[PDB]
Amino acid sequence: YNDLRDFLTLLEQQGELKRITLPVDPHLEITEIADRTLRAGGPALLFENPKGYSMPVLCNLFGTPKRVAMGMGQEDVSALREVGKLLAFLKLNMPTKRLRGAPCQQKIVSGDDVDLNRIPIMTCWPEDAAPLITWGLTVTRGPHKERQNLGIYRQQLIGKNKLIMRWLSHRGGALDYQEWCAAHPGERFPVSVALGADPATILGAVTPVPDTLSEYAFAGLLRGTKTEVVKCISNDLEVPASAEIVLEGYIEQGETAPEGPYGDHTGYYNEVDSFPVFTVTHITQREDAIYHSTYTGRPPDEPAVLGVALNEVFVPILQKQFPEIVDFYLPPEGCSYRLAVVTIKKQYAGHAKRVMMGVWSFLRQFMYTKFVIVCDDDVNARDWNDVIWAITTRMDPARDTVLVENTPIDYLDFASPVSGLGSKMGLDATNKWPGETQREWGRPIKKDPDVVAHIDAIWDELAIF
Amino acid sequence: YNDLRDFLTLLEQQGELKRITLPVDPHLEITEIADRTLRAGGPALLFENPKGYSMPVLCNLFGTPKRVAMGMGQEDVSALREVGKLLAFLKLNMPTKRLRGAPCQQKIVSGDDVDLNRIPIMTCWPEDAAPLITWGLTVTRGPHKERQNLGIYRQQLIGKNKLIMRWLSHRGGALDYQEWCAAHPGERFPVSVALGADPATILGAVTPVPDTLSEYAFAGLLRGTKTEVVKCISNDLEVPASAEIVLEGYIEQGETAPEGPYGDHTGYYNEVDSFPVFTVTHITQREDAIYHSTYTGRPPDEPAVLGVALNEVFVPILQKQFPEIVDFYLPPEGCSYRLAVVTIKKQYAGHAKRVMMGVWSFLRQFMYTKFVIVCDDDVNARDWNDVIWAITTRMDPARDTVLVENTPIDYLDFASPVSGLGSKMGLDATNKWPGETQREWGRPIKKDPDVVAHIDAIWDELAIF
Ligand SMILES: Cc1cc2c3c(c1C)C(C)(C)CC=[N+]3c1c([nH]c(=O)[nH]c1=O)N2C[C@H](O)[C@H](O)[C@H](O)COP(=O)(O)O
Ligand SMILES: Cc1cc2c3c(c1C)C(C)(C)CC=[N+]3c1c([nH]c(=O)[nH]c1=O)N2C[C@H](O)[C@H](O)[C@H](O)COP(=O)(O)O
Ligand SMILES: [Mn+2]
Ligand SMILES: [Mn+2]
Ligand code: NA
Ligand code: NA
Repeated sequence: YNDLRDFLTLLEQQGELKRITLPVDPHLEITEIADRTLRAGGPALLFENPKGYSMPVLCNLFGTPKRVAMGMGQEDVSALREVGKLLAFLKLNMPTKRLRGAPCQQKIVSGDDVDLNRIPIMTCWPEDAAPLITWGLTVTRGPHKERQNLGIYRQQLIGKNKLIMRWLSHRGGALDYQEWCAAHPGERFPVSVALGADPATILGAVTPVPDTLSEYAFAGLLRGTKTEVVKCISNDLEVPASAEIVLEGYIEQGETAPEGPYGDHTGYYNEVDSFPVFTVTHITQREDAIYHSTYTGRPPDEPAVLGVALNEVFVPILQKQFPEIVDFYLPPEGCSYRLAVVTIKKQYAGHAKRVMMGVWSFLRQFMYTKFVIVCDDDVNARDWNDVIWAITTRMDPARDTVLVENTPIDYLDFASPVSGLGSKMGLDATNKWPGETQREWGRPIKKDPDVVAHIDAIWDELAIF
Repeated sequence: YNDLRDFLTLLEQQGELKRITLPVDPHLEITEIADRTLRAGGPALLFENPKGYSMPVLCNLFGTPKRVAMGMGQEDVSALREVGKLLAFLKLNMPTKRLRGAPCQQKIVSGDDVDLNRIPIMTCWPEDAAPLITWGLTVTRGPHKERQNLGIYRQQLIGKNKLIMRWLSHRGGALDYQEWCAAHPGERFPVSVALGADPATILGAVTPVPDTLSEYAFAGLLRGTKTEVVKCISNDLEVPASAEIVLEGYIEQGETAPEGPYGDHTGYYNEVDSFPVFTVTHITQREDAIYHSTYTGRPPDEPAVLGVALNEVFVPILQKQFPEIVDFYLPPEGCSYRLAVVTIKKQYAGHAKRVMMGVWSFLRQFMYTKFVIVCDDDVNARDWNDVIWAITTRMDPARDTVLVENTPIDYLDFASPVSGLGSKMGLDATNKWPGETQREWGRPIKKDPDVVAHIDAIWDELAIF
């Protein structure tokens, strides 16, 4: 049973983990180092000597797509499509195996002894309001079913034992809380947060499984074995037995705090807003605990890289519905969800428009995607040289652009005319068939596949780089 | 095992079948009578004395939605949603049970003895080219899989032993033929057509199951028992053992004939066009054979009524994908597929636009639907009094209308600017939320559910009608 430490050893053996012994400040400096590292596609980083703390800080864990694949037990990034077919089928799944004891409860501190200032919580960007917890798996139950939701919600430090719980309203945690308030007026909402669980559990948290299903069950499928958990000390929620640190407590109904500003995955600061306060009554941890953290900012960042790997999971699901789709890609540069490029085997005049409408309606992850570019299958969706070529040689802008107004848009997207509402643009860059054009369309240059294959074979021997 | 005769007895016992003993001409007159009957919601009709023939003609079999439900073994039309959930799951299924002999091969005629003029084939409308077979289950195999497709394709009489096979190019039969031609150049394509099978087999033929699956297998699920078949005499295709009449033969590669004009479900004539010729080498039938027929024309007609019952099947499938959908209805007046009304529990600004795009992209049956009206759940989608009310009180036409151009359109829709290509219109008639409008929206009048329930209870006793 691989916990997180086993994963770090695996990475270190493969030159995918680097230990920093120099003094480095959790205030701003770690983010700067990790940002350079990620942008050059370097290793995961373990800062063994954070200025002013004894607990090492692990970050950039999932800063390459390879390391996301490795964290699901697979060799490479193409294996992620198979986990996508699996995800199709859930739309008996395996419960958790509850241990009687666990390393994450070796050292326990509670009540007045709780001090989150002892943890090397990072400050990411210069005008961020305060230190911010960024890799917490938040565990909740609602009042109406047994299912335990795991989510990643950022958490601002506001006291020795107070965090802000910044879940957006469509998240599992926020729905569970909202229902608890209606169904049990005035009663404290139990909550627990696990830091540094095994990678299958972490990636399971972030994969959008149904709300009906526990993210613990999915992680079991990725792992091949049941997720090992332990009952929390102060509530009936279960947390991963291998966790490095666990926070337990509750949300007092009505209690809220102004959150942020914080730099966001779009590369801008979110302005201040109110969210629930999470009161921390217990902090449990391993001997030798490692603090797992990250940051978001201008893309690409670790979330963006996670998001590119998880898009591979969705390709199969889309292809099941739309078998004409050859590839489907959401570039990191587009803030991970705002632009999609789709390639198809076009079969009839107008086909591109059906595909756009499918991207905008089929799955909710893409409901808010404001640019969609559709191309033929001779275009590599992942290369702007091909995509721009297609746009500039197969479109007449006014004929081939679809605009739709008053559509749902992310409420934090300041570029839309009104919060929550905006337009979308679809670019039909497919070759135009009779009916779509009265001109003689051009015959595109295709490569000889035998020449390509021969050059693949002798490429290393050629030794050009 | 209910064959068709058992179904007719069931109908007759319930006042849903009427026998006509007066002389009535298959040329034009039967259509006129059936049209009046259907438009007044009357029974199925068995003309025992067709002028100039000895074989009775059965028509308007499925001219009420009730009779469609009855033909699936169910009591009423609401049960069709359950067959819809079933249809969701197929996306072991049961093979056919092959009998050693069958009533449909009691009287056999072949080669030079084949005369389709002995059958009371109907002429539907005054300017139709020729008599037309309208309720044939066409059975085919492709060369690449075992699966037997059943489809209903209209067939013009052009000789003693020649029919035109008018399958549109996306039908199972037409794809099977097309592949046969590529895979076995110049070889005759075996084909067989069953007239008057049991109602589960007929409705199975017309339900859009996957191309992967045999329509015979679905009929088995509707029935509860395997579809009983018999091997054809002249090929390896299987036809329903209970069939009243079966035509066997082949399509000679390259041989085509000008088809029509024929009046169509839109209420207009299709102009002439070429289709493959089906050469009939055998005609098998029961003692006492009954000829099953119908017509299409200005809606509503039997196809339209079939189509309304089968839309009930799709509601669940749509709801699985889009749980906000409360109801989804394609009125017969809109030529059965050209306009849809959808009602939703609206949950956010812009929601109607996601739903429109789903209707236009999720299922292929609705890819060609050119008007979509979206309303809230206080509107009965099936009552133009509600729908027009919603349109006229909740829309500003220019703000709330979505137009999209150069989308796929049915090639026979003469109203589009170019064959196969046209625009679509979505009307967002939902209540507008903040963001969508800066005005104070109106509070709609809701009825007291206790008053409604009380009036349901005393309604018969009130005896107003
Ligand atoms: C990986 C990751 C995902 C974050 C995230 C972060 C990371 C590292 C941070 C901490 C660096 C900064 C932004 N975080 C938030 C977030 N979702 C959210 O509602 N609030 C957030 O603050 N997301 C997304 C959220 O965790 C995922 O969408 C989950 O799949 C939601 O699960 P649920 O649908 O069960 O609630
Ligand atoms: C019930 C019914 C369906 C007709 C039909 C008729 C009826 C009575 C007629 C005979 C009265 C006049 C129009 N017919 C045609 C037709 N489809 C087609 O390609 N050509 C047709 O001529 N349809 C539709 C076709 O039979 C159904 O769409 C099948 O589900 C197609 O099956 P497939 O997808 O397996 O080919
Ligand atoms: Mn979840
Ligand atoms: Mn079929
Ligand atoms: Na989650
Ligand atoms: Na069919």
